[PDB]
Amino acid sequence: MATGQDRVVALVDMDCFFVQVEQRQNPHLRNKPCAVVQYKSWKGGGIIAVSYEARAFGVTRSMWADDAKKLCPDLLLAQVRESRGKANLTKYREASVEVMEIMSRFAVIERASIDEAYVDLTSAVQERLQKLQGQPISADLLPSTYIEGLPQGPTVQKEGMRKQGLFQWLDSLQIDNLTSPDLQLTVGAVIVEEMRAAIERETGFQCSAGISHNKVLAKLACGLNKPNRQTLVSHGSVPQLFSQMPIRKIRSLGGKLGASVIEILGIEYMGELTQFTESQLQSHFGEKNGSWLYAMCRGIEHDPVKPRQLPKTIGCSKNFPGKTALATREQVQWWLLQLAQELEERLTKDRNDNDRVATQLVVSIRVQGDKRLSSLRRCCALTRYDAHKMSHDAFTVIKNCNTSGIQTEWSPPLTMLFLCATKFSAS
DNA sequence: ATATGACGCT
DNA sequence: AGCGTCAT
Ligand SMILES: Nc1ccn([C@H]2C[C@H](O)[C@@H](COP(=O)(O)NP(=O)(O)OP(=O)(O)O)O2)c(=O)n1
Ligand SMILES: [Mg+2]
Ligand SMILES: [Mg+2]
Repeated sequence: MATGQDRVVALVDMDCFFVQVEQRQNPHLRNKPCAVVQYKSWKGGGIIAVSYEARAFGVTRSMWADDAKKLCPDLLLAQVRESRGKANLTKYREASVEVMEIMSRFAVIERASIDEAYVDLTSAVQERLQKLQGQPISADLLPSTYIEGLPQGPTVQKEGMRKQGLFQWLDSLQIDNLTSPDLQLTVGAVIVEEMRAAIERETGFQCSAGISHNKVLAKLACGLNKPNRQTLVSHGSVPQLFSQMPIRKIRSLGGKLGASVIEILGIEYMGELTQFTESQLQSHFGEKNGSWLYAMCRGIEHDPVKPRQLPKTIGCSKNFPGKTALATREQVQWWLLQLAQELEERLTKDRNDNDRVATQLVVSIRVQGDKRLSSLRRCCALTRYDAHKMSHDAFTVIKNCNTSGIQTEWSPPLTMLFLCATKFSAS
């Protein structure tokens, strides 16, 4: 066993991100139950982000604003900007950039969503460990850090607990030895406190972090103490932590695979996987998955933090649910044009900022009926950032999908259009 | 009826 | 190349 204690990895995720972006801009919304919403026309718009004050009333994502007002009569709402007849997320992308640029200053980051990134702090920890000369680590360096699983053994409020675990941890801490993994996580954590102070100081956004030995544990830990707090999950904390951790809560196990592990194995919790041999697990779920479950239920995972702060694709989509589905060749050309146009603006920007060009265009459509996300995908060359050309070509490579013998109509009505630029390349 | 992005498998 | 899974 290489006790997967070779790296220090952190995941930083912003608290109710879209809400914070709106609240920084409109101070009236601060410290109040509020949500960000998309498309006012239908039931007040669907909710995409909720403040913690509003979560306390039960408001969630996937909820009509109308319905959320019932749980929470005083809920304030901000709408997503809308442009060319669709949601426009530029404000959130720009806020995201602010945050990525700051984290990038500390370390090598992997952009994992619009509001989170992974950081590999192995080197910064090592470096910081040479320049602190065996000087102890004070609790005052860790003003927002929880140590998962402490306190234990021999104040009933939350900050009281926080501190006692932190004190126990630190008093435990094995400081004259620099190869200690726990000490490294600690130093990593001091670093992420700094990171997190820089982010708030420079953008006014609060976030949470997890600090551990790998991406999966870091991500899990991030959630344990949201909002505005960070959590160190040490290797030794894993058996107790996983012993009642529902399987679905681990990254990549929230879907069918996780369900099949539960069903086939007849278990509920991560820790229960330890009782199987790697071979048994590979027989059930394949070589890479068995291997991966066998390691992961023991807290070990080697997926690296990828040095990638820029998306691999840029894309645009719109659903036409139910009656609104597109059923004329005019509707299809016109929305393709609407989408091509945003994509053109986002591409030109991208090229200026990041010295690269996309080279392939991916057209996706959904049809009325077909089960889920995409029904059909077709590719063509992306050679000019021209919305009219991208539109034209996108149509070209999907027109044959139209079963309508009549020239004007489109059948079946399309319930989704998606354009995506991909295959980027230095420029 | 609530816009996006990464990546594996064939 | 085109489809399927998993995620925010
Ligand atoms: N299904 C989803 C999930 C998130 N998002 C957007 C809005 C979120 O504010 C933002 C960040 O995602 P998120 O981390 O899952 N949630 P959020 O940051 O809002 O709240 P917490 O992380 O504090 O729980 O992505 C979305 O548009 N659709
Ligand atoms: Mg978040
Ligand atoms: Mg997130």
